[PDB]
Amino acid sequence: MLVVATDTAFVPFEFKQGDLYVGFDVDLWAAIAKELKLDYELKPMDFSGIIPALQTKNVDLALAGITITDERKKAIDFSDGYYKSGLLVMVKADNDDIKSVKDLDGKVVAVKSGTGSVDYAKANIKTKDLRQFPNIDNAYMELGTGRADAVLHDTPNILYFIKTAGNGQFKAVGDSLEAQQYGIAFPKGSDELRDKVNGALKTLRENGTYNEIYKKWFG
Ligand SMILES: NC(=O)CC[C@H](N)C(=O)O
Repeated sequence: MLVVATDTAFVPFEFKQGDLYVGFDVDLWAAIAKELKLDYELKPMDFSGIIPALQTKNVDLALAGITITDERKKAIDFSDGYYKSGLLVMVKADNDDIKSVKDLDGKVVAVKSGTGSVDYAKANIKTKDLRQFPNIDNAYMELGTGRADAVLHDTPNILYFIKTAGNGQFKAVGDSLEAQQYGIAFPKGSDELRDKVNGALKTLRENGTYNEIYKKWFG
């Protein structure tokens, strides 16, 4: 069958609930696979290994809220974008020093290894310390203990976490930065499959299944 990489934990796109993986990416990929009559296996893994896993054809494709960028297109191929996102700053709820990303100059920021938040921080934020972690809930804990002053990560992730597990200990500040889109990722040379997936995605957007899945996770 097809082996589909996904993220160890990127709420609300893929995350362990019970002993099953659930999420927008999980639901979207299942509807695509039905539409195309493809059998598959889901393989959660830490994000930093995903793009390499594709480069070496260890997996057939991936969904892990993966942002489409020109640099990654040198290494892998992408579907049409299926979700419009950004980055958001999150701080402890008692914080008054940090109102936007501008106030991160000179602060300790926690981020997730291998993701575009690291690339953004290095490019635009004169941090005192950029502390990187394999998974984003490690960064949330670094913030919660006061070992970092903020976390920078994908907007829908920061917002869903606050809403579901933050327990009033965190808040988002400022607006969504760096408008970006997520795509399904493939190794080079998967053009036939990639165009089939793009076709099935257009179908789901026209027949109401995309909107149903979007409303289930994002209301
Ligand atoms: N899976 C996540 O943690 C979000 C990944 C981030 N959008 C990236 O492509 O780098």
